[PDB]
Amino acid sequence: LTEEQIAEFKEAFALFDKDGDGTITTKELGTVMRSLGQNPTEAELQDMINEVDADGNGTIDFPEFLSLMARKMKEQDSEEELIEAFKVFDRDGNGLISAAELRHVMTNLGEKLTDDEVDEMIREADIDGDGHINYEEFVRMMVS
Ligand SMILES: [Ca+2]
Ligand SMILES: [Ca+2]
Ligand SMILES: [Ca+2]
Ligand SMILES: [Ca+2]
Repeated sequence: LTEEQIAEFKEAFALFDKDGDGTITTKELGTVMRSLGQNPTEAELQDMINEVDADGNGTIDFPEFLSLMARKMKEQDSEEELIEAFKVFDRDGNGLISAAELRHVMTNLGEKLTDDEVDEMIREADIDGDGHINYEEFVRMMVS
């Protein structure tokens, strides 16, 4: 949108575009993944380009990288938000929300819930049947 934001995205496009032609190819994408210790085969390189390549020419140009980056940054916010919210519920930092933790946070939000009502709410969200809410079960409830 602003000139500074465009500048910063051009700098990120530039580490992927190794030869400076304005396009990122499966081989340039590959050179980047290899430098980060991952060595993909030409097949999953192709799947990665296909996701971002909107005109079908087999490469990625700057408009197409800009759309990807922008969409990816809205998604990464939605995650940051859901991780923060889970972490306020998991008072002891063990990865699981228990009935006591949820009840304690609900009373601080203004809602005094009995053990039967809190148990109903855990039972609804619990998929693996341990009577706790893990992160997966939490995001799945934050939609559904
Ligand atoms: Ca290139
Ligand atoms: Ca393209
Ligand atoms: Ca916990
Ligand atoms: Ca569970």
